[PDB]
Amino acid sequence: DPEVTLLLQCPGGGLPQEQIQAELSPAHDRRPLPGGDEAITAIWETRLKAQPWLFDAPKFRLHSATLAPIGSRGPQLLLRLGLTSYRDFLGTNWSSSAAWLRQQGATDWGDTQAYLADPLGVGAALATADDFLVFLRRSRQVAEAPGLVDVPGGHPEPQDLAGQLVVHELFSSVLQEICDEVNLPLLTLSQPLLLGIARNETSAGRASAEFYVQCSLTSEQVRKHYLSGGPEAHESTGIFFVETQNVRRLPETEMWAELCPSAKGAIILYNRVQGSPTGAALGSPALLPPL
Ligand SMILES: Cc1sc2ncnc(N(C)C)c2c1C
Repeated sequence: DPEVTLLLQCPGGGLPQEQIQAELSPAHDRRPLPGGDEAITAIWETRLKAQPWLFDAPKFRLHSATLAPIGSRGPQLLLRLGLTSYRDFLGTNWSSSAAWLRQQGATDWGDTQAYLADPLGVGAALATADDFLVFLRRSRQVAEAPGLVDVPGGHPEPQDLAGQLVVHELFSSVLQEICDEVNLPLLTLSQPLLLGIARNETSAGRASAEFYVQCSLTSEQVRKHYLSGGPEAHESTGIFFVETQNVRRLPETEMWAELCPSAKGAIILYNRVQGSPTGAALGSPALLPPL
């Protein structure tokens, strides 16, 4: 799977909000482009003159994520974050010259990402009460990954002492994206656990935080809620469910070639962090069949 790389695998089956610190600093921002940020302004002007209803929005930038020594007390993860925008993304990661910017960043800064917007995404492995994961079909008319399978998620917009409010907005945003797109009541959802961070090598290395969320509704009840919104209540064109039993071998199925990179990252992290048992009971051959 060359189109996805794991930047972080969380310990303990995944980290709760109270175990994560953020450092939000202009030191974590994108570097100005070698020939100046005028190249970004030119791309944006061209795009607005074709689609004048488009609007910019601020985004969090991922710089890096450092895990504490395993089994330690105190905070277990430090997220180093900067600020970026939808405009900066379109002028860098989604530029035809994104690979040239990666080579230039390695040369100038020893950092393939130094000249890239790298907005932070969020995604969920969302499990039902009857042990299925939730999948969504992307419209064939959108610019990114048209017609591919996705999981719930989005790119959160900004509004340890500004730190804790930023971690709160990251965890909040994955629940809000489930309520907005799947049409589920907030009180049916567990507090999220962070599973890890995956990079999309087809989008010049932009990263998504991948979370596990449990719903108290069955697959049948989730479907009813999604469909009862009607076609204008969701960006996706359909919903479907795979038993958690069968998610274990999803990379060996024909579904795998239809999954967008960030959904592949969610499923790899679910399998490594929530699946893959370590104890004698769940690891016994009848409960963990070989092959
Ligand atoms: C990585 C991001 S941030 C962002 N903000 C607003 N719209 C977007 N779309 C739908 C193109 C994006 C994408 C793909």
